[PDB]
Amino acid sequence: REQARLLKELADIQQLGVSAQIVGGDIHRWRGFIAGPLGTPYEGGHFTLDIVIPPDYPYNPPKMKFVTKIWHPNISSQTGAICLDILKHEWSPALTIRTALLSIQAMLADPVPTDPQDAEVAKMMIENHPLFVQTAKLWTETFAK
Amino acid sequence: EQARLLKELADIQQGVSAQIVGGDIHRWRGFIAGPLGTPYEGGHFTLDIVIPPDYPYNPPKMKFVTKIWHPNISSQTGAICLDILKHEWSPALTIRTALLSIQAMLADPVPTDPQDAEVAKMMIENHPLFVQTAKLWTETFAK
Repeated sequence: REQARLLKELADIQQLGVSAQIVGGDIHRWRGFIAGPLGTPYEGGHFTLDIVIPPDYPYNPPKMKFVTKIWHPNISSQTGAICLDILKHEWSPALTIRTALLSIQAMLADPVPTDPQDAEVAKMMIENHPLFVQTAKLWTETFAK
Repeated sequence: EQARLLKELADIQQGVSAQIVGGDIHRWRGFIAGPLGTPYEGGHFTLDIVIPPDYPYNPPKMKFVTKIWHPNISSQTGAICLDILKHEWSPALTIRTALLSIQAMLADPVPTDPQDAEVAKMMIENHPLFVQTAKLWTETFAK
């Protein structure tokens, strides 16, 4: 019943940007894939996420982090860690892993210096925004391509 | 706040639909087609939608205006009790997804946790009477 939900999520993700695979035969461990949105420094990039689905999913949210190196104020440049409202206080069992991936993809299209996971990336984006964009595009070409 | 509702309303209009009732953008009329292969097939159901001051943090309130015979909807008042509109609400959901969820509930009634005891009793003990009745009410109120 827990497995049935996770399998159908996987199927709908494929039937529908974003995608996902299970890892090592475990339906509680997935890899997410997200395309850099068009008109961002991430355009043309392909970003891999690690997805740990907790035992009491869907009541508890999945844990997601970037595996692919990315330069973004809301993603740790060092560890890939993120802090998304939808994976936190805005989570509900009515949502899906897909809506989380889409929401991460939207976050790539709308960087927020103001409330950041990476201090240094945020610092640069304030001091020198055109450099931030140059860095993000080079990181995309280098690590996501 | 207004911009969120105006965007949701547009997207909905661009199955299920809604429209503003008069001039209050916090009050909508919702519309749901009865699903195929169910007693509600061919029906058009109207809902009342009250969007509270503090939406999207507080869920919409919804009830059926159209009379309907369904164990999870009051036959008398049209009251519903949908998880998505309660403990499963999130600002990341939309009014459209609540409409879609209510539509799903039409395709899959749950007599074992009911909103109408009289309807759930009939569904349990006299299922063909339930289907017959639910279809008669679709024909009477929803067509």
